[PDB]
Amino acid sequence: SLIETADLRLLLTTVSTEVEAQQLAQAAVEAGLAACVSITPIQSCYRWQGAIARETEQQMSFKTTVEQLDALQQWLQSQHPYALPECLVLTPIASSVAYRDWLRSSL
Amino acid sequence: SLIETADLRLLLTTVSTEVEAQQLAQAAVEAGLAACVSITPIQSCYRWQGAIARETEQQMSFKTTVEQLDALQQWLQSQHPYALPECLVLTPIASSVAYRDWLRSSLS
Amino acid sequence: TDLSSLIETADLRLLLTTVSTEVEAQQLAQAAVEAGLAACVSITPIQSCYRWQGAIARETEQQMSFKTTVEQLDALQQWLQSQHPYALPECLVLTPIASSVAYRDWLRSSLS
Repeated sequence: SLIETADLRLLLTTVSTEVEAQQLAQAAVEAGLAACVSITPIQSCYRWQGAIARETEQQMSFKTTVEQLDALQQWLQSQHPYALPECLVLTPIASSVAYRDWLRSSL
Repeated sequence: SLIETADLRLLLTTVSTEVEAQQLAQAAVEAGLAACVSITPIQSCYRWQGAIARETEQQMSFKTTVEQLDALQQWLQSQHPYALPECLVLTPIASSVAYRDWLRSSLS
Repeated sequence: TDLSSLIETADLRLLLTTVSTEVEAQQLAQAAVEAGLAACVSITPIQSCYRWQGAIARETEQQMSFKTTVEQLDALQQWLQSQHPYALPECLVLTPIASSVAYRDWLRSSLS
């Protein structure tokens, strides 16, 4: 059954290469910063240093808790300190009982 | 025109194969439980069976109403190939008048 | 660091829509950034399933995500109505509840 959730978080960030995204995903799950991470290839168009840049990137979605969110975000940045990556956080408003428990238990 | 919305829902889950995702998408729409379903190939990383898994999967996003959400999650749980399905629901805070109307009308 | 710091945000918006082809998505993304209506637009290929004319349709499409502010959202949407290839576009808006300080600043500055 669905249950209201206010403690789960989805952190959305991007990295340039598939290799980095795979490495970051595995390491974040190993460190207990995220329970699950998805990687999706994307094209991004954005304003950069005055110009319009178009680039192939990897969109990452980290499934975590509010308790781990700050630490996860800091940690990701430490992995590419030269970068200014996307960093957006969503709050799911429901989940299943079982999926929320799994996610919490994972961390 | 943009309108504020409180009644629309996106339910996210994943399945293993494109075939599975297609069949599940079509059955949800035929059941009147979602107006539209998108499928996107992803790679997933999570801890399972004492190991770190990396699997190719299909991300699904079901577009529905709050009225249909419970019935959709129930039906998913019965039909879903995974022993623990992903289940995350987001609430859009705005849509267009036309698009909201289309979504709700599709689930009459 | 502003790169290392989350902050609570109520002013950012993600507008989600779809278009038929990669070419249309690339043109629309570029035009949107040039207009200053979005700071960043991402494009992802998807398949969509929905009922059309009474029957189930499956279509390949491009999912677009436009990163913008609440101040530009109304104009972005109005602009998309005029420029969008479909006569009834997908339009779903989400509100991120946090961001990094650096990303929020980059975003708001891009649309200033």
